[PDB]
Amino acid sequence: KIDFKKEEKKFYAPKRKPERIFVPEMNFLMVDGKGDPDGEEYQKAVQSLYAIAYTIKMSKMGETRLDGYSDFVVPPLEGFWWSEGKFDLKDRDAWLWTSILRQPDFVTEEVLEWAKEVARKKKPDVDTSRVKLVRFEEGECVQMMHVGPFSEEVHTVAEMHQFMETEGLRNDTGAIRKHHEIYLSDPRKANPEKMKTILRLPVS
Repeated sequence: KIDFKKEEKKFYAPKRKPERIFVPEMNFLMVDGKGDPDGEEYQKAVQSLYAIAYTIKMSKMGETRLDGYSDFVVPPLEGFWWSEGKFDLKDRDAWLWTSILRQPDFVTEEVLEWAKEVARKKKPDVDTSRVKLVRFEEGECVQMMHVGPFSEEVHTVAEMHQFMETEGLRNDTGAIRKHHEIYLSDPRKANPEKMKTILRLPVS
């Protein structure tokens, strides 16, 4: 059984200080969107992503074309974040994002198409049109574990920026190589003070 968090700790278990990391090509389900993540569009994006991810995962409970492949643990939700103009924490409506879930390498475009058809039958009211499969190499980054509320992220980002300066790294964060968060904690399960989120920023 594939478990990305356990098998690849370098990517999912950084320390609470900035470190360089090269993130190689990985396979993802992705949904692009816009606007405040407290809004409907983001809720639907995440719903759609999970509808497909769990269709693929829960395929194991029946006889399917996926019987021969390994089972897997559904990985943490992740997101890339940007904006057309200068990013503003006080203007969440202007946010642009991509919501993502890593997939096993065996998940191909044919598997995605199959999953969409299965999910349409099982949950006809969940639209999955925006779910795409993308193999993506994030590349050279700096990352750090952020423990605590999202509002305190500014301090973690500041440490990361300071590390970049000291190490002679260029900050590539923008529309192309994007600010990246990996949501290790479920806010239904973890006290705000105990939320774990990986922040990862692209460098050159």
